[PDB]
Amino acid sequence: SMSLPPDFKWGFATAAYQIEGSVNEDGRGPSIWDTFCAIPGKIADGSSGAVACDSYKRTKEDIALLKELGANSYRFSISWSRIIPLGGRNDPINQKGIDHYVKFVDDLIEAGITPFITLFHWDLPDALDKRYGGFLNKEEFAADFENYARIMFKAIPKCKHWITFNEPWCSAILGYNTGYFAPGHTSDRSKSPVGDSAREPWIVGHNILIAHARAVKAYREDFKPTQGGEIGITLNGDATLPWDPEDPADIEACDRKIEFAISWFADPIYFGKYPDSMRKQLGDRLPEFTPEEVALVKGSNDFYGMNHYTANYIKHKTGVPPEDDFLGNLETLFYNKYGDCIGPETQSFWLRPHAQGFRDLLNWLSKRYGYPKIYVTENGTSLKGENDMPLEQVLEDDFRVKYFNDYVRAMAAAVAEDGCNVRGYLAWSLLDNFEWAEGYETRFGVTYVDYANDQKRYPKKSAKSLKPLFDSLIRKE
Ligand SMILES: OC[C@H]1O[C@@H](O)[C@H](O)[C@@H](O)[C@@H]1O
Repeated sequence: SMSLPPDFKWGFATAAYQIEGSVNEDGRGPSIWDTFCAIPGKIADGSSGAVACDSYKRTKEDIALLKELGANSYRFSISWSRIIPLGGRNDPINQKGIDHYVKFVDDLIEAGITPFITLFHWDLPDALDKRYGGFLNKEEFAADFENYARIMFKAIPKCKHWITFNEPWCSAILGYNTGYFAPGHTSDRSKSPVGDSAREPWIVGHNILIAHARAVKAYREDFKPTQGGEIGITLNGDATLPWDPEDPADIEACDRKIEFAISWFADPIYFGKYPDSMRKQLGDRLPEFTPEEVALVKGSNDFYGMNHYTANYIKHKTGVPPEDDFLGNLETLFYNKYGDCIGPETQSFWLRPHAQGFRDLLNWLSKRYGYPKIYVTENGTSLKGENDMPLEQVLEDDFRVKYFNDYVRAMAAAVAEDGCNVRGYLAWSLLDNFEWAEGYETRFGVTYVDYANDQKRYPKKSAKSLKPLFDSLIRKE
């Protein structure tokens, strides 16, 4: 029923912009998020990644925290603009930036912690966006990304777990359909002077796939022979249930939703084509790969990186969807035809807990993609009103304890009962941190960070719950 293999990797996850602070220190150049946060109205509490958890200066304390919690693994990202402040292949490299991360990894390894390193977690160097529209220029972006990646592969050979992109769905849809995330492109001219919500998202997804696959080929050809290790992309995606369990169109739409959200990226990576359902709806707004691109992209995951948070009921729509539609001509809802609920609210409008969906989606993905090795690179939750609670109540985060309990056991059943090859689980997040367009109000941390008192760390009940939870699941031999 529930049991995990002895080598199982587990720990916590973070991202550079969300935690590091020191946004102008040691040569770092601006990212598209530094710029986006300077624009009134884009961040709900008017804040930015300035200061954040001050983790750039507190690596030693953060490592000691990981060790105190029992983690054997830690996922973090590299700020590209600390490595190449302007980002490009002909721009000057910042050795201080490199040395910071090389040392960090030496120190993690010395503490007995396996590093999982994300190259790109949304913080595109601003200059690349300004020069050529960043992801919108296929050849320029792929060349600059591959160059950046090779610098990191060469400098950090002790890392054996590399992630290219985090959640390209976010970068494409939220960055170029709705403008909710940097760089804020949308057709809506009351929010952005540039963008085309019907066309730019699909170009952005396409070109990220190309860049990913170049970085993977570089890793496999020039580094893996002598350094070993593995590389893949991390995709997010939520589970689906039919709004009307008797309606075959809703049942079909549960698959279609997942195809538009995840298979957009995974079908190219495993099969060398986009989902037929996407081709049908988007037609020539969805780019086509050339034969050379198909060969490059197909087979470009050593493992499947999975981020997962929630589930939705799916209600099919009829007729022709608007050109700005990205869901696949359907509606997502938290209540079904019979008034059944996904789960209670959290601080995030889009997140309700549903552990069964995690198990369901693990199965769906494993079946569609031939049982790849899966690392769960993010899973966790916010808690409604957490930012307003007194300390004693914040630390007693029973709701979050429960989220991890149910989601981790659901995953363990996916493994031991359903045969899914999950080999790691990284809790989002080690620390309360900057939650993008929501600012600091939305807390995902297993560790409370007191921003008013020098970002002092207090482990919550959840933080201490994970080690005994995994002790109950991971086989000794
Ligand atoms: O309507 C788009 C919404 O979709 C959700 O799944 C995203 O995570 C939100 O961050 C976003 O604003």
